Formats: sequence, C-alpha cells, structure tokens
Amino acid sequence: PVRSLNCTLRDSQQKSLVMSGPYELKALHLQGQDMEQQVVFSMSFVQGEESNDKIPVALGLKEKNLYLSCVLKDDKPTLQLESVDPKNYPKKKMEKRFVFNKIEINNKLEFESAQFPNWYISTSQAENMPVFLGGTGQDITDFTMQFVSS
Repeated sequence: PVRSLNCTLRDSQQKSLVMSGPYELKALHLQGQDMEQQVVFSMSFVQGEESNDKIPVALGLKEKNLYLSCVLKDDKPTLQLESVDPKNYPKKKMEKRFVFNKIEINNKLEFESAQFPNWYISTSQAENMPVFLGGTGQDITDFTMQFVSS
C-alpha cells in the first residue's frame, strides 16, 4: 500500500498555507495560536520518474478526499484542489494531474508539476493571496516541510 507522511509546508518567507474557501489555499504569516489554521497535508510517494533529488509525490489534505492537481483552465496550467472518490485514494499510481516532482534546492524544496514542466507550486509576496501554479521572479517557489505526528 502507498506510503504517506503528514506534514505542513511553509514558503521561504515562512508563510503558512490555509484554506481559502473549499477549493483553494492561501498563504499568510501565522504564529502562535493562529498556526492551528494551517493545512496539514498527507504527502504520498507515488509512481513516476525519479532521481536522488527529484521524487514524485501527491499532496492530499490529511483525512480528506481532496488533492492538489494541475490542469489547463481557460487554456493555462492551473493549480486546483480536486475532490476524489474516497474509496480509491490515495494510491501509488496517481493520475498525472496529481503528481508533483519534489525537488531539493539548497536546503529547500520546490514542487514542479509532473504534467507541466517548469511550472511550480507558488505563493505571492503579498499576504493572503492564493497558492497557484507559476511558470516563473518576485513569486516564491521554494518551501520547507515540517513533519507532523501520525
């Protein structure tokens, strides 16, 4: 059965990720009690081409049938949160739209869409803006991961 880890992510400006309605995430500076708003991910280690510093993963919300995915929307590569059938997920052979290449860069991580080369999970420098898929340099594409208890 597919292996997964609970974790949080923060961008390189130490912004945490929170829900923004049902199908979007946003990034903001949180500390103290307000950190509890952050989203916990279940990162699954899925099928795909890999190397030492590039590992295919899927990013689901912990104990929710919701996954980050990359699709064309109005003809542009876009990040979305997508609902799935909870009987069938997670699985090792995730569909390509759900796969990200987790890449080590210096002491940080980037998450490249496997479907759209050189498009990355990104945040803006401004507070309270959506997490999005970026093809680029003001926008932030590097993150750190924090491990969470099972």
